[PDB]
Amino acid sequence: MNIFEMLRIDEGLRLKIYKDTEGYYTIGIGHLLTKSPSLNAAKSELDKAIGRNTNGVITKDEAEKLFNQDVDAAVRGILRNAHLKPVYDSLDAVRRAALINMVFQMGETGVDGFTNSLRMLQQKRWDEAAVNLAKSRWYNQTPNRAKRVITTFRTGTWDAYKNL
Repeated sequence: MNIFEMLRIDEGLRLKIYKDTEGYYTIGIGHLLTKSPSLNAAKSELDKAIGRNTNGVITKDEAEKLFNQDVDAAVRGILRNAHLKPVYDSLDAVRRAALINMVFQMGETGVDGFTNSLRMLQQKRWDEAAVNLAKSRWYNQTPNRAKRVITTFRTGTWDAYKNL
């Protein structure tokens, strides 16, 4: 299991514009297009991203290309963020995958707000961190996914995804 297979399980794959859990226009493997309510704005962002007239539809290869970009960008964002970098650097390879999963879903800004949990992870207080992470809007809104990520931080194994 790796970050790519993990996110592929969490986000799914859709080749036509769809609305995400928050109701925003998305395509491919969780590639947020826009928070704007306009499908037109979304198709526009889509075409700009792929470099062609897509007409709201992309191929598998195109979805995977976006996906490769998004993962790279998530990693690079964590590395540049003064709050996140130190946590990431302190973690083992599996747990790093868990942080990248949060960043990909909720952005740097979204995660950078889990201050207390981040401190706990840094300290390697796994159980405590698992409990603190669960006291979040994130967990209340996307409980199944949040549980998988949380288990991942708690155990340092891919058990929650071996299921799936």
